This record gives sequence, structure tokens and C-alpha cells, in this order.
Amino acid sequence: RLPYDASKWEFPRDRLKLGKPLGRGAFGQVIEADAFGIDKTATCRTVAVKMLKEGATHSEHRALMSELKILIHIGHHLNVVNLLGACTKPGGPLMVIVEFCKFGNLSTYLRSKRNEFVPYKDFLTLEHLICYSFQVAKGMEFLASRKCIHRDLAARNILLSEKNVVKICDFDIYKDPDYVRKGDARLPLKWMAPETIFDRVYTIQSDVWSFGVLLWEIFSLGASPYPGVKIDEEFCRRLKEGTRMRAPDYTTPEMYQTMLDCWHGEPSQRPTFSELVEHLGNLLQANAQQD
Ligand SMILES: COC(=O)c1ccc2c(c1)NC(=O)/C2=C(\Nc1ccc(N(C)C(=O)CN2CCN(C)CC2)cc1)c1ccccc1
Repeated sequence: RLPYDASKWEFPRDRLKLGKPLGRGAFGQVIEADAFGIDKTATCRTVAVKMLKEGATHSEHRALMSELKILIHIGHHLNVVNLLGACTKPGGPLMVIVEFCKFGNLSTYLRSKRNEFVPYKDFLTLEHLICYSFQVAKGMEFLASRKCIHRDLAARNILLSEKNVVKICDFDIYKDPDYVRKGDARLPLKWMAPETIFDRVYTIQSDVWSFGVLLWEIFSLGASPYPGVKIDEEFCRRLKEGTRMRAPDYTTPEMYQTMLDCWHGEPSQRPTFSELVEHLGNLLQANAQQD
């Protein structure tokens, strides 16, 4: 759609060697791959490649090329999943090469660390959890500055790479039910602000609500929000009137206070991601203080 600077972005297909799919979805697939020299050094880096499936409608091609263009628009930040390059020229498939985050989505990761957590000292600790939280806030402050709205901020959509760096991704009902297991899905409604459940309107301050739900997910070590409750039209009703989740098993009091601040029923009275970054950095620095 928008102009495309091939000098900056085009990567040669003959320096890309595809491996196995990391995941396959309704509209495309993400393949694990090796790229030679994509960061301008003389190195092989494992990257992830968004590309189409073998079916592939012109609407599915147009969408990937739109995502590529939007990624170029957003630009780089440590705490988003970054565009590394693309292959768009005649001679092969459309491929959008992005950062590989080896540990996978954060929800699944945290659930896997439940017998490997200690509040403070290999293991996860409060330091890790407030870190992940600050990093997602830093990531979202950046996206707000690019005038983006995420619309589906959840711990499933946060990826973990090396050195406890965590990165926001914008992507089940899809996957083959013969192969579907217990947490292989998530009900997005549980992350939606009252004004979005109800009026279907997305803003950056509705993303601040979902960030609160994400915080809850981090500090439950990857449990599902609203435990027990069935999500009917009275869930909604109660939600719009003031009902909120209880503190999860691994929260500190300050972090639970922050969830509740992010769940202000009134969008303008929720913290901004700039205010969350400042407050969460304070909490992070306090946590590792000494005597
Ligand atoms: C805009 O950018 C994007 O949109 C985007 C989207 C997805 C990913 C991405 C960028 N970048 C990644 O890394 C992604 C995934 N990554 C992944 C990583 C590790 C795993 N895990 C834990 C494995 O075990 C995989 N394992 C395979 C074998 N080799 C040897 C090692 C890695 C699984 C998925 C992933 C993709 C599909 C769905 C879930 C996540």
C-alpha cells in the first residue's frame, strides 16, 4: 500500500533457510528460520518468518503486505517484536522476517515455572515478574507514541526471548480439535474494557484495562482471568458496575493496587502507559533494594 524502501528492508531469499513451523493459523504461518547476515554482521541468526499458507487468497497476501507496512511504520523498540527484513521481489514467496523469541508466549512460560518460583532468593522471582510488567509498559508507551492501539493485549501475545526480554506481538478457531488440549485457547472477552465489551470501541486507555488483566496473568503465574465465573451477560453487568478480580497468588500489594488502577471503570482516570512505566520502574527499583 504505502511505499517500500527495498534498500532498507529487502533481504535476499538465498540467504534464508526455512526450518519447521513455529505455528500455523487461519491466515498464515510463522516458520523458524536461519538468516545469514541480517544484522549486518557475518553471523547466522535464527529469525521467525511470517508467510502465507499453500491455499493463499489475494486478500491473505494483501493483509501480510499491510502488516509488513505497518511494522515498517511502527519502527523499532526493544519491547515489540521487530521487523528484521522482507522478501517481496519476484522469484519467491512473500516473507516478513521478524525477531525469534525462543521461549515462546509468556502465559505458557509462566505456567511452566510454578514449582520454580520464589518471592526472592534458575528460578522466577518477583524481580522477574515486575521486570516483565515494566517492559510491557515500556513497549506499550512506545506503541501509544506511534498512535497504535493493540486491541488484544494479553500474556499469550507477549513473547519471551533471551536475557528476560519480553516483546509485544500483534497477531484456536483454527486449530484441529483432534489436537486441541486444555489451555490451547483463551477467551478474549476476559481482556476487554467495559466500554469495549459493550460499545466495541478500542482506545489506548482500553489497552490499559487489558494491561491490568495481563498484570493479573503475570502475578498468577499464567492462570486464566476471572477464575470460576462464567462469562454471561451478567458478568458484563457486574464488570461495568465495579466487580473486579481478587489478588492472584503471587502479587505484591502494590501490584494489585496497580491492576485496580488499570481497571478504573472510567477510561480517563486509568493511568497512562507513561505513568505506568514511571510507577513500575519505581516498584522494580524498590524490590531489589537492600537493608
Ligand atoms: C510480528 O511478529 C510476529 O507476528 C511473530 C509471531 C510469532 C512469533 C514471532 C513473531 N516470533 C517468534 O518467535 C514467534 C513464536 N515463537 C515460538 C518460539 C518458541 C516456541 N517454543 C517454545 C518451541 O519449543 C519451538 N522450538 C522449535 C524447535 N526449535 C529447535 C526451537 C524452538 C514456540 C513458538 C511463535 C510463533 C507462533 C505461535 C507462538 C509463538
